[PDB]
Amino acid sequence: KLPPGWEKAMSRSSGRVYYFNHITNASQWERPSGEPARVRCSHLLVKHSQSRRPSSWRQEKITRTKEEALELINGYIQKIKSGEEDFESLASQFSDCSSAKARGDLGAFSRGQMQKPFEDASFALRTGEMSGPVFTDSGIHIILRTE
Ligand SMILES: COc1ccsc1C(=O)O
Ligand SMILES: COc1ccsc1C(=O)O
Ligand SMILES: COc1ccsc1C(=O)O
Ligand SMILES: COc1ccsc1C(=O)O
Ligand SMILES: COc1ccsc1C(=O)O
Ligand SMILES: COc1ccsc1C(=O)O
Repeated sequence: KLPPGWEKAMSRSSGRVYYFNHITNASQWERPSGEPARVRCSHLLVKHSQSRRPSSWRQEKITRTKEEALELINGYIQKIKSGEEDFESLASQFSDCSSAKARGDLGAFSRGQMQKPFEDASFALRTGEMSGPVFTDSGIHIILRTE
C-alpha cells in the first residue's frame, strides 16, 4: 500500500502516473518511500486578505488575494524543487510568519497543538519531505518536516 494520504494518479503528461498526497498536497513522479508522537517542522506562510490576521512583519496590511497568495506559494515550491532557491532562504525572506527569523522553524509539536490542517499535513510528511500548499485560517503554508 501507499503511505497515509498518498494516491497514484494519472498525469496529463504522456500517460505517466504520478503520486499525490491529499493531506499534504505534495505531488511527485516517484513512488513515495514506505506515526511519531512528535514532529519538527518549518514552514513558509503566505498570508492573504482573508487571513485571521492580515498583517505580518513584512506588511502592516496584507491585501493580496487568496489566489495571489497561492500563486506565490506555487512559485516558491517551483524554485525549491528546481534548486533555484532553498526553503530556508525563501522562508527567511518571504514568510509572513514571525518564525521567518528562524528560517521558518516551529520546533517540535504533538498532535493537538497546531491548526489541524497544518498538523495533519505535518504528521503525514516523513522526515525530509515537503508539503504542497496547505491552507489554514492563517494563510497558505509550505511545510518542511525536519525531524
Ligand atoms: C491540470 O493538470 C493536471 C491535473 C491533474 S494531473 C495534471 C497534469 O498536468 O499532469
Ligand atoms: C514513527 O515512525 C514513523 C511512522 C510513519 S512516519 C514516521 C517517522 O517518524 O517518520
Ligand atoms: C482560482 O481561484 C482561487 C485560487 C485560489 S483561492 C481562489 C479563490 O477563488 O478564492
Ligand atoms: C513561532 O514563532 C516564532 C518561532 C521562532 S521566532 C518566533 C517569533 O514569533 O518570534
Ligand atoms: C498555533 O498555530 C501556529 C503557530 C505558529 S504557526 C502555527 C500553525 O498552525 O502553523
Ligand atoms: C482563510 O480564508 C478565510 C477565512 C475566513 S473567510 C476566508 C476567505 O477566504 O474568505
